[PDB]
Amino acid sequence: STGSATTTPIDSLDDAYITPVQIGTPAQTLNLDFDTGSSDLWVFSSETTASEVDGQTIYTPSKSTTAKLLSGATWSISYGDGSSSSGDVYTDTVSVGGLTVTGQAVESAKKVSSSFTEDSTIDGLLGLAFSTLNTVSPTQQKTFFDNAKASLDSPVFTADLGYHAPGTYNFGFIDTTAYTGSITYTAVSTKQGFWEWTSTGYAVGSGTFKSTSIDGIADTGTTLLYLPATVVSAYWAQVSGAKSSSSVGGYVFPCSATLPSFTFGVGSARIVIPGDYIDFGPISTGSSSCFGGIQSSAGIGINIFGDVALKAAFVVFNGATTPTLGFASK
Repeated sequence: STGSATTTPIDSLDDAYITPVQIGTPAQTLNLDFDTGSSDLWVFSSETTASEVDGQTIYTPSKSTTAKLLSGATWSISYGDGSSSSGDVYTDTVSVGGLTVTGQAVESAKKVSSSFTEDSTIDGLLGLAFSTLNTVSPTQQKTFFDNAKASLDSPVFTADLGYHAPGTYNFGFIDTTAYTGSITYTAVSTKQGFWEWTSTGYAVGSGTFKSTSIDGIADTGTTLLYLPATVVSAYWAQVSGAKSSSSVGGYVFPCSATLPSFTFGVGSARIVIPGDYIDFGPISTGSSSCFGGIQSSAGIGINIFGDVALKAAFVVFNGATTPTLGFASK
């Protein structure tokens, strides 16, 4: 089997991407944030505290003839941005782009933190990291990809995120028309539960490539590119007037600037992030200070190849017995 679904930016900045997902019988379609940095499929629901729902579409398990309470199971997750959610668990039929999994754990939110409430466009998350990170207790549950894998034509999914435009998540096949050149594959460590890999270096604009190992994670659920402070300083030093602002929470730059590109290495291959992809717009409405799309990872503990980086590539998440990542230009 295969599946193919379009993923759409939630706003004009590509702050996140939403993909329609069918849950239950008859189908209830929710727009989920596909997150290769976590491993829970959770949704706003008829159980979510009413004051914490503000415009999201909810899953109502009592209206699904295939929903079953997973008795005794609870979940609770906290994300790197400080947001969180928790609740109980149903199993139900879940379909993405024509690919159907029966008995998928659908984690129903009883509580969500304010940033989820405040984002009316995201109805939940669909985790695509390794199932060892799934938070369901006392019986850990499998991701949608893990459940689908054996049925797929090939044990892979691909992320093809658009810049200020829709893109595609495919399951079970590699669309050879969706990228240019060849796909360069690179080793993955699953030891932390992430799609963790080592970039071979970087360049800023037209500058020379610096060969240096940068361990980080391919994370579709993180908006920006978070790299070591040395690398980030070297980038922003090429932008007149750019500075790190403690009050704003990262590097800012004059909105009048033209940003240089940023290149990252994948083995001997190179992925070029155009400068425009690094512009996240005014820090507040009407400001002439703009927020940068490359930020320091120093306070995180891990480097994160988020959407800013991934949207410059066609990315293969290869879930074979030894997982690997593939990157192609497009």
